[PDB]
Amino acid sequence: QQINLGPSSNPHAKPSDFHFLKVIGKGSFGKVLLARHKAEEVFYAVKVLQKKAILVLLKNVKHPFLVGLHFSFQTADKLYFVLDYINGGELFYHLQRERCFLEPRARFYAAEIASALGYLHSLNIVYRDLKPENILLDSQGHIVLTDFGLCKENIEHNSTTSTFCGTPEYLAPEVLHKQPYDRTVDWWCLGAVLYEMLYGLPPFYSRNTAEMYDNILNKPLQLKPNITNSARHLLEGLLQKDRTKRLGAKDDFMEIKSHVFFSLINWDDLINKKITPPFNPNVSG
Ligand SMILES: O=C(O)c1ccc(-c2c[nH]c3ncc(-c4ccccc4)cc23)cc1
Repeated sequence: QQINLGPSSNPHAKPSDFHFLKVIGKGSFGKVLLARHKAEEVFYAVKVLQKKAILVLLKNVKHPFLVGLHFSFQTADKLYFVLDYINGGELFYHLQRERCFLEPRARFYAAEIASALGYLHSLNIVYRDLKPENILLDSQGHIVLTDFGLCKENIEHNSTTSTFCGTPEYLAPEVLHKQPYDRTVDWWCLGAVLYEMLYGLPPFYSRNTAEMYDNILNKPLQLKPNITNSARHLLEGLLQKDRTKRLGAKDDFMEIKSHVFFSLINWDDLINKKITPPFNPNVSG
């Protein structure tokens, strides 16, 4: 009954190695807990998924902007995954406190997310459902995305939706049409994150969920005149409804990488964290 977890697997690790403090959060499946390793005396985030949710399950990818996986293990009923505890706060918590970001700062976060997505696509992996709840900052103020390689397609999601005030997600037109997830959905999500970073609300927003779905599919893009033309151009490109016309359809990350909005970004410097972040979270750990 032992599930194959991959190279990260730990035959020696048991739950009794961990002090479990509180519930950190919940994605689309399972739960995440704050845990202090009894012996090691350090803090981790342990995702715990129940075996009665699986209908190669884990394919971890290392990258400077993807949350690090330390090891994984299992019991009779549950699977456990030990991750870095990221204490710089959720990106959108900082956005909340500020209403919106200036473009240079928004650009920096968008660039880090873009590089991780572009890296993932090169290894033939698609993010699928990038959401604000997935976007954290580390102690230094660099972006950390919470996906660590779990196969979403093989795990049963818990996803009903409310008519008013749903879970914050960026559903692309093609996702609503329930068409295969490909690399161009990730670019729609990038554009939506960038849109929200600039305007303080997701694009096509409505209090009513159905209205929002309606707006995503049928309402033309609304770009108020408070951003530079390069920002406008990028958002017009990334938030195309037709994914065959969308920025990234023909050359993927190279189209975003070479876009005028990111002209001031040295992509080698960024990926290697040589650019001092535009904001320092008021903590260290
Ligand atoms: O798949 C998922 O739902 C998932 C997988 C990993 C995480 C996660 C890994 N490390 C973390 N560190 C901190 C926090 C955190 C701390 C305070 C407030 C909110 C989040 C979350 C994580 C989260 C979700």
